[PDB]
Amino acid sequence: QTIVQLLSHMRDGKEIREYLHRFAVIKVGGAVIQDDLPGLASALAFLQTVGLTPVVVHGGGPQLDAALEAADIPTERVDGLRVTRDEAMPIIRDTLTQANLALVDAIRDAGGRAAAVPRGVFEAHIHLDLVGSAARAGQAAILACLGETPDGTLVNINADVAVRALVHALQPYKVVFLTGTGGLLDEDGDILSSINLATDFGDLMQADWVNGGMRLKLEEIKRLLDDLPLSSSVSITRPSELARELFTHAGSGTLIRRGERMVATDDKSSLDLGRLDNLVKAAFGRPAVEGYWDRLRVDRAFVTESYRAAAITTRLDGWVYLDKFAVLDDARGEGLGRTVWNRMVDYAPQLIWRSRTNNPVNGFYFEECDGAVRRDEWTVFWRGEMGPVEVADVVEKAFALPPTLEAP
Amino acid sequence: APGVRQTIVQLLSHMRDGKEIREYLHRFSGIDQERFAVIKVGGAVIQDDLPGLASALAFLQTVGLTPVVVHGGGPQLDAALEAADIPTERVDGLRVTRDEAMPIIRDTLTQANLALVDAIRDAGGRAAAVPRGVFEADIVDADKLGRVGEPRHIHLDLVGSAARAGQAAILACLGETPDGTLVNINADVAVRALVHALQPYKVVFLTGTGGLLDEDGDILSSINLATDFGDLMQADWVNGGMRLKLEEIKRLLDDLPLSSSVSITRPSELARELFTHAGSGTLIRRGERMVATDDKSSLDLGRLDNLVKAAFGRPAVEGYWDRLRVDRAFVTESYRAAAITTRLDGWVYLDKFAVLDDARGEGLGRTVWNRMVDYAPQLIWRSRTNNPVNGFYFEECDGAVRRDEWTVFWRGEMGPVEVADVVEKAFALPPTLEA
Amino acid sequence: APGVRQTIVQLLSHMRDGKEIREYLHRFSGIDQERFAVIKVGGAVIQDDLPGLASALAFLQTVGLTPVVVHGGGPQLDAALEAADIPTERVDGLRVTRDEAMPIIRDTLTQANLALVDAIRDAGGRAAAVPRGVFEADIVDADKLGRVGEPRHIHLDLVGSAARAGQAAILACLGETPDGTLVNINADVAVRALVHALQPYKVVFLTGTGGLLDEDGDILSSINLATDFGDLMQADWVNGGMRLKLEEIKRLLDDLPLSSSVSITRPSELARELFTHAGSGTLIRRGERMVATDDKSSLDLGRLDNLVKAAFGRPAVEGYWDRLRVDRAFVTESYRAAAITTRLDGWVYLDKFAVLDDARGEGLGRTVWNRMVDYAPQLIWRSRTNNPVNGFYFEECDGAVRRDEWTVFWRGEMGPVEVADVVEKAFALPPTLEA
Amino acid sequence: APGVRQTIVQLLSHMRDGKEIREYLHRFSGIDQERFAVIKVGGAVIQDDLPGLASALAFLQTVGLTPVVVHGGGPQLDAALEAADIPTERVDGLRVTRDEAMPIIRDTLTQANLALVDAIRDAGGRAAAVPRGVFEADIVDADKLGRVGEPRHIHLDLVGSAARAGQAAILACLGETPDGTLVNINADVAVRALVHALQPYKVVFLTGTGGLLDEDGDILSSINLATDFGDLMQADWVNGGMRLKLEEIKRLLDDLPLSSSVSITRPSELARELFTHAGSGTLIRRGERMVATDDKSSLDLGRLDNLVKAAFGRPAVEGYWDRLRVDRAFVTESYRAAAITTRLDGWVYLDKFAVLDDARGEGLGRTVWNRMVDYAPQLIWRSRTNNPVNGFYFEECDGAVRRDEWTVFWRGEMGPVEVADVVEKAFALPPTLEAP
Ligand SMILES: CC(C)(COP(=O)(O)OP(=O)(O)OC[C@H]1O[C@@H](n2cnc3c(N)ncnc32)[C@H](O)[C@@H]1OP(=O)(O)O)[C@@H](O)C(=O)NCCC(=O)NCCS
Repeated sequence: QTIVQLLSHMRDGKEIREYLHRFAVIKVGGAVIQDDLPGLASALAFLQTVGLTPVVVHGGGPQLDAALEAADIPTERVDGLRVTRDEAMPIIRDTLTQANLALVDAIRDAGGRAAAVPRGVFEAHIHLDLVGSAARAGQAAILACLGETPDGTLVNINADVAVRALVHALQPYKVVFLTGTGGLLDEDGDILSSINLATDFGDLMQADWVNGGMRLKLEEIKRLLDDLPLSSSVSITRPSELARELFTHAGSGTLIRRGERMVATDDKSSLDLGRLDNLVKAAFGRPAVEGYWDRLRVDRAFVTESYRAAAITTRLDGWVYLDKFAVLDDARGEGLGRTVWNRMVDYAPQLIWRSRTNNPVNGFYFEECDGAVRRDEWTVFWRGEMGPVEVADVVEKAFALPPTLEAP
Repeated sequence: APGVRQTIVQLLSHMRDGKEIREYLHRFSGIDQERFAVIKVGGAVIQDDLPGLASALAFLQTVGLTPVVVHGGGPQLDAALEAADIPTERVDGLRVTRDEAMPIIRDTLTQANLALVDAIRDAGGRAAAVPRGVFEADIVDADKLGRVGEPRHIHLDLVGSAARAGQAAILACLGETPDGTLVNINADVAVRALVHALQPYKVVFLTGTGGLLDEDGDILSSINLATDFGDLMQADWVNGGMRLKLEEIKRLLDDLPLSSSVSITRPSELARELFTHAGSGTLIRRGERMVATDDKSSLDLGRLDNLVKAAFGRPAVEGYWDRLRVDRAFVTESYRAAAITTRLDGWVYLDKFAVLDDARGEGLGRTVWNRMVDYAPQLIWRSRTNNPVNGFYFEECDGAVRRDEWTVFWRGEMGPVEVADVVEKAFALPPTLEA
Repeated sequence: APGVRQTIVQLLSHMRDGKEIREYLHRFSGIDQERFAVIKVGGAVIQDDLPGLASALAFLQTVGLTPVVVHGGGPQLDAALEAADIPTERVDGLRVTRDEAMPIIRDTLTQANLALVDAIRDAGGRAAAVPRGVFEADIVDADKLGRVGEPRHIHLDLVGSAARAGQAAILACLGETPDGTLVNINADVAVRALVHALQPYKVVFLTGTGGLLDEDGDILSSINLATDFGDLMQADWVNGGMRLKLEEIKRLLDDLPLSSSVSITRPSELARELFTHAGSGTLIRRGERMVATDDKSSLDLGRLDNLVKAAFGRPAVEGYWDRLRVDRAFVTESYRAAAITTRLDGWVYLDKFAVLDDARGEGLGRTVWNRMVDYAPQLIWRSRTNNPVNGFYFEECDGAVRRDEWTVFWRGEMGPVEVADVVEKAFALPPTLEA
Repeated sequence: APGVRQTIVQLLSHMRDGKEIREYLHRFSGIDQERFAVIKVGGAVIQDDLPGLASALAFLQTVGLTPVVVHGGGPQLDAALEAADIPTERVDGLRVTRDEAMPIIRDTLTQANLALVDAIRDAGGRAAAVPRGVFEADIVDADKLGRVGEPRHIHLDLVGSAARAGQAAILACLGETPDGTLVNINADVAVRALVHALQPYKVVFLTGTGGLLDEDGDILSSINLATDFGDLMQADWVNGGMRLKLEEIKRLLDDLPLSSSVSITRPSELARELFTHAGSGTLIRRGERMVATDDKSSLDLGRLDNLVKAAFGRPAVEGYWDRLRVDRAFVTESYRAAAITTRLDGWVYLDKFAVLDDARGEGLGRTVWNRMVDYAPQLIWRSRTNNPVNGFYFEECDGAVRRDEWTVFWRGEMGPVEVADVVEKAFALPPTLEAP
């Protein structure tokens, strides 16, 4: 399993290489245990080989409400969320217990290791003993949504509350809701890929199209993400997408983060220049030249709370010019580089910049530019529309700008 | 998976007991999944010898077997329960358990469960925590014994699940009523019920003491219930507690096929008890009746002749059986062990003691030998110096004269000058076997 | 093994540069018996970059592959020698070993050999020391050269005793005359023989200089002998020192099937170089010839159209090949790579560039692309904004403009003013492929 | 290593011989794995029982023990030389191998080398081929003997490389001069050189007849050289071939630490030889000198009292050593084995036989006991009934009478009337050690 020095060659797995060299709570919408046991199983098995310890929470599918509403015991939603009855425990018990063991077997029959924990975790307060027991043997802990009081009586508990408590106690890296409808929908009703809570939670709540169902579905996901490190994330895909949505570039599911406060200012004195200076020296090979910060004339500075990512804009013959874009390695891990770049370009639809031709960020610049002139040491990029005449001239000035860092 | 199996194979086949062990393993393969062995172990063992316990169990499972383990936690919940200021009431049963005690009982038995699972994995084994989900019980006692339960059904689902994954199933004695209510099961009935649902080949009680003791304070090697059980209950020497364990083991064995057995040892001895004929600890079987007679005509001589031929290698000399006189014959019902006496100048003389390896290991050789010496308090016999059985005879003898080829033993406390002449006679006897 | 394969294939089971690695891992399970790879390593690369060398070498193991490694003396044989006596040199190179200079060679090659074998093991791999017993040599006029030998036979017994063991044969250039007399053999003479006997699919040279530089001074990523050799020998900026290595390399590759290749890079990049189409370092192959013509009557339009359809997921629209007015067409003689150029308002215009991945992997796309841009120092062209070749195109462009669907590129000394219009005509040209 | 070392031990713990094997492992758990054993295999064995040889070696290797194996393809080479011809010359004391015979001594040895390496791998073991590089040698008598060498230096680099990786180093007796001249090494001078260099714990000689023989034709189970060597060397029955082996084995052992030992055995019995204190082989130690004396004042009684306290669990009753009247005393230099004889109504009566467990396993209990019974052909003694040394006592007696607390044994030609008498007396004797 020494699969870590083998991938220090490729593309995006270097960020899985700096967490594989440094786990995942899954809520399963029960409407999918009956559905695709084998595929949901293939997912959790794969999840382990890439060093995530699945801790799965499952309820009943419609298969349980229908077994109930056919025994003449309609549970209904109890005008709360769920789980109301007395005559129902035997059925709930056995419908959950069979489903639980079904999964433990499937995961194994898809290569992964597992552990049936039908009972003894949730109270009515978490006992993680059986969980850690499984984690300690590299086992997926499949947990049924069956709970008990202190004295031992069986009570049915709410998956949402069990998930919360479990996420609080474990501090998982990743939280995953597997649903049949894999992703939140935007305004058009398309698949809303990325939510940055603390840089778009305020808009989202006020937003008209955000019905009360998502309105508090998100207020909850926030409570989860708030109770975790910033490195954590809540994915929302579905079984047959899990792989692509956990670290890689595709994931046709939603990816909520907590994100951090963003500084956008035009006042150089409001910025910690030494923190920025360390950010640049750490992000690039070498440090800023002597007097660089002293001489700097800020147009806009975009700097995330933790000073691990920043874009400093200046003015070049009136054209917005990007003077500095610096992201620490383990903050590109949490999307900060992107949050900063995005906010910056929202500000500057027309933008000029340059990069040393052998800089590794160039692919990204090329991806992002609307035009580019290449030369032996330097490439100038732009976005926004403009005339051959204009750009020619501003591109000439950009190439003539004196270096802002020393060394190779 | 590849390194383990393979290297245990071309392993032990170079070890001392390796042959004997492969042979027990290969046979024990009446797998039916979790039909190998139910092992009871008290909490006092999980508390006083956890490394040892775990190792012994880990060994079984790395050698092919899949023990289902059931554990108590007496010392554990005596401590944890006094610490939480809750008194115990041993009313007409073994202890009432009121609502206030449950949380403690649940957590203490769950802790101990996990400890034992974890320890097994640390020993290199594979083990599943199953503190709940197997015993469904009725709560028949509510006012009288609180929350104690009688196992009404055994759900083996989790046991079967673990076994398939090749894990030892570690079960605690917590049950669930039919409505989901948590319940305390006493370890005796819990074991009875599991043993009845699994019908295992082997039941094993792991104790710190490691065996039942005879009248002399020695470990009683084996018990043949078909012959020894009456005697053992109507015996003044057998303490009240051992009487109970005896009647309980009887109860268990009665509800199993004839091929099953109970063993009683300590963890450190578990392997030698399971995989040697020798054993170590007490072995208990339902067993077979045994015939004592003075009449040769009521004996199956071709059946015996086969026993004698297989026990020693070479056969009986021609005319041996139609000429044999016969003072007394003691023959186990299956003809796999027999003692035949004749008379030597007036003395009782053991002319044949023949036991097949498997019967030796079941303890029928012992059984035949004991009923024989009860008959013949004074006894003469001989044996080749090569006979590996000589160690046993020496333990059993009251005297011995060794020679290059033969060794005369005698039993019964007469003196050297009194047997001197019958010893000379026994030496001069003709071989009763060819080769 | 069961904890190695399917996890490395399951990572590649659906990703990026993993459609092509899983492709290389499959080809590479072809004749594992050690016709896989001879890997020559400079004497120096085992002082400077020993841990990186090891880990590179070990990765190949964890992935199935069993390279035969040959190592030199270099900085070792120099220092350790002169610390006693004055060395000399008579033959073209082949140092010289008087006779009493041998004992040092043996122990020093052995040291380095074991040092390498240990370092690989420490890094997680499997290596066998084969400091001797593979090269059988002849003495070359003793009185002038001493104890330096020419390979007469190659014994592969100890090399297959690793191939069978899954370890990586680490070979020292030590030999023995037909009468056991230890002898010194020369590095790449020894490689020549090893390659001749094993006929590797791959022959890799490791150096601190991660490859071969070109006119500008970049790592020249590939050499197609059929079309590049003369060009490179008759070359100016190819210093005589580079010419030794091409002669040698051509030599080795002529003694190999057309599917083989040489690879000269740095240990850190060896994997990129072996398991990706783009590699990382200098790849050399015997290759294959190509046509450069401006007559459209001389091309197989049927063949080009099947390659375009195989290169992109779609075929040219009806009547394209009909009305195509070639300026220049550059076609590799297998037709697995091609560049076709038309004339756009007086500009040279790259109209089609098509390479099957196979040909991409083996440097034929580069060959075709280079002659083309040498013919057209000033080119215009476009590509779909989401085409992976855009990476290559950017590395090769002097300027670009990107809209949502198309991207226009150019080479040459033009600024945005001189090309503004033709770029605009290029964005407006019609598709030449189906949906 | 620590990862596999744990599991292998857990298994072995619950084996009958788990203890001793566990103990070899811990001994060699670190960075001297090649100092476990040098194993010499006779030419025959590779010819006849290759498959068993291989399985033996592969057993040791599977438990974590890396032998350093040396072979000299004897018989199969003899024939190979009868093949190409020119085979005879045995001038001095060794064979003489001329320039003509070399190219094929090589190929034969180098060949068996691979077969053995490959058998071990097949049998589930791990093994490195080391046919050349280790033995450096000065060429002996250029003329009279030819291309033969006396080892001058031992290069252990390759061996350590093998050990370090957990492979058994398989070494052929091919030498080479400092001027790189391949040469033929004598197999026994080869082992001596290697043993000197590695300072192994075990030196094993695998043979097909596996085990040395005594006068009566029985396997000679152990030799304690400090006390046995001289006798063995002057005994009529000890022949010339065997005398030669003892001479050589004594040299090996005089140059190793005290804890080292030589085993001579059959491949099929290797495990039982190293890991039990049984086995069909002969065990040989440098051993321990031993007094036999009638002189109580020449003995360290304090030490004997401590021997007695460890052997049995209690010290002698007050006044025992003061009162003692020694008939004859056999005490081993280290006081870990002792037999003390007294006089019982004139009969020789063994009053003490005390042997610590380690001494027993070294064969010192046998050294003392055998010397003692040589001196007292007629002997009476007693022993508590629950004494585990009783099985051995029975194996040694000519008769025995058993009672509840005690059992009286005797050896010697003795009439019923006699025995009865002295036996009655021995049962009556008072206990010599304070009670349990
Ligand atoms: C900017 C220039 C390169 C031309 O392009 P353009 O017409 O301005 O179009 P743009 O590139 O500005 O707009 C598209 C771009 O922004 C983005 N974009 C537009 N809508 C988007 C959306 N809904 N979601 C995500 N990205 C979007 C794209 O990602 C794209 O660039 P990309 O291909 O690198 O991904 C220009 O420098 C040029 O030379 N034009 C000259 C003007 C003229 O009229 N010339 C005629 C002769 S004088």
